[PDB]
Amino acid sequence: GYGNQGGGYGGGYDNYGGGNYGSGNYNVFGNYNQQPSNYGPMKSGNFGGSRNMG
Amino acid sequence: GYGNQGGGYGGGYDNYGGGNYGSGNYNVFGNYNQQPSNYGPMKSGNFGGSRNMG
Amino acid sequence: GYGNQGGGYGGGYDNYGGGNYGSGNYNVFGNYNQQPSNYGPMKSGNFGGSRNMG
Amino acid sequence: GYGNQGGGYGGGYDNYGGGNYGSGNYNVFGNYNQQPSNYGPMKSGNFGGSRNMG
Amino acid sequence: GYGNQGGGYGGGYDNYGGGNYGSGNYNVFGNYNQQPSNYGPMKSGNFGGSRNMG
Amino acid sequence: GYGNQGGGYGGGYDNYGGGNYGSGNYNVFGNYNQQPSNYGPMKSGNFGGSRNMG
Amino acid sequence: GYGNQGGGYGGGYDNYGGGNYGSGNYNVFGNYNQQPSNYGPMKSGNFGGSRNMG
Amino acid sequence: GYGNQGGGYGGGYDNYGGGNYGSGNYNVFGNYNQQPSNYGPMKSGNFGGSRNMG
Amino acid sequence: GYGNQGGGYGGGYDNYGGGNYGSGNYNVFGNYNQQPSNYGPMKSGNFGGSRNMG
Amino acid sequence: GYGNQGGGYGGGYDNYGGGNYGSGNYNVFGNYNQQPSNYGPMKSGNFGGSRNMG
Repeated sequence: GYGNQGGGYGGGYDNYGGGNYGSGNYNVFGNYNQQPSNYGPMKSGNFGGSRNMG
Repeated sequence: GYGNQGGGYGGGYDNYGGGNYGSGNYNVFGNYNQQPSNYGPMKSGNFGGSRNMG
Repeated sequence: GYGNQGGGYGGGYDNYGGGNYGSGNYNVFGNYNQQPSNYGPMKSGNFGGSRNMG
Repeated sequence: GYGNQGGGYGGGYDNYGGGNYGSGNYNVFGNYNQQPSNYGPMKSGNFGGSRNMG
Repeated sequence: GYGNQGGGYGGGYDNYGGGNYGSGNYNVFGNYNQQPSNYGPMKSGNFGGSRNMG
Repeated sequence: GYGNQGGGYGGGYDNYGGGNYGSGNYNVFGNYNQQPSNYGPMKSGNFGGSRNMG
Repeated sequence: GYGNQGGGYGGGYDNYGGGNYGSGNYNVFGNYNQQPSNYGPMKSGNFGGSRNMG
Repeated sequence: GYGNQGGGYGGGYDNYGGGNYGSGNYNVFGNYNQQPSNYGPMKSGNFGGSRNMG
Repeated sequence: GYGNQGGGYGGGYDNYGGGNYGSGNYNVFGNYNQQPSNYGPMKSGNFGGSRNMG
Repeated sequence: GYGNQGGGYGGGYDNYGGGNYGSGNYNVFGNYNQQPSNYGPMKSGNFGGSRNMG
């Protein structure tokens, strides 16, 4: 792994979004159980005209 | 793995979106169980006219 | 792992969003249990015209 | 791990957001239990036109 | 681990947000128990046009 | 409607089971909704050698 | 409506089970909602060798 | 409506079980809501060798 | 409505179980709300060899 | 409404169980609210060999 050299803008190894959302659970249930899960909107990156050049 | 050299804009190894959404679960259920899951909208990247050049 | 060299903007290894959201749980339930979970909107990155150049 | 060299802006290994949100729990329940969890909006990064250049 | 060298702005290894929010709990319950948890909005980073250049 | 007259056992207008199980709902949903329903075993009547004569 | 007259056992208008289980709901939802419902076992009547004669 | 006249046992208009279990709700939800409901076992009537004759 | 006349046992208009369990609610929610409800076992009637004759 | 006349046991209009359990609520919520409710076991009637005859 070696980073960027150069560029008109700043080259970066930017991690915007990632990870585990409701993963790797170990559930052992008996009879009448309830387990709901809501994961809201994910916005990862550049929004609203960001990282713009003049 | 070697990064970008150059460019008019900044070359980068940008990770915008990724990961595990409701994966790798181990579920053992008995009889009358309920397990709902909602994953909201995923927006990964550049939006709203971002990373634009003048 | 080696960082960026140079760029018109500041090249960085910026981690904006990540992690575990409701992951790796060990749940052992009996009969009539309830376990809801809400994860609100995730905004990771640059918003509102940020990191702009003049 | 080696940091950035240079850039038009300050290259940094900035960690904006991360961590464990409701992860790694060990729950053993009997009969009629209730365990809700709400995680509010997550804003990680640069907002409101921040880190801008003149 | 080696810090940044230089930049137009101050390169730093700034940790804005992180940690464990409701993680690693060991819960053993019997019959009719209740355990709700609310985690408010998380704002980590630069807001309100901060870290701007003249 | 007139009840029974007589019998070796007691004649009765016994209602053992009945009613509405998940009926007459008015549901108006938008986009990504979830609504599961489990109705457990129904036992209506005489069980375990009941209402027996000597 | 007139009750029973007579019998070897007591004639009765016994209502053992009935009613509305999750009926007549008016639900108006938007986007990502979750509404599970579990109704446990229903036992209505005479069990365990009850109402027996000698 | 007229009650029973007579019988070897006591004729009665016994109501053992009934009513509304999670019925007639008016729910107006927006976006990411959760509403689980568990109704435990219903036992209505005569159990364990009750109302027996010698 | 007229009560029982007579019987070997006491004829009665005994109401053992009834009523509204989580019914007739008016819920107006916005965004990320949680409302669980557990109703325990219902035992209505005669149990354990009750109302027996010698 | 007229009560019982006679019987081997005492005829009565005994109300053992009834009422409203979590009914008729008016809830107006905003954003991230939590409202759990547990209703324990209901035992209404005659238990443990009660109202027996010699």
